[PDB]
Amino acid sequence: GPGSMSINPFDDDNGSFFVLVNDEEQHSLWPAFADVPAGWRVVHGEADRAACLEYIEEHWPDIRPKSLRDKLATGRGFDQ
Repeated sequence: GPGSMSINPFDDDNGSFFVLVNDEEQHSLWPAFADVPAGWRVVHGEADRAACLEYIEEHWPDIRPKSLRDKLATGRGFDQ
């Protein structure tokens, strides 16, 4: 798992917008209404426009190098 398997977030609540990378150095967005195809890595899942603004304004800080077996459970969503 390249790049983001586990992030070190200050708050983790609002997080950021959503970004899909790939082992082949590919990077784009992913269909939130579907499952991410194998070979890709989702570094950030869907979030609010606020989180969108955070991502774009930060223009991507860093990939947060933390490669692990698995940590990518579909649990991003507390109250909504």
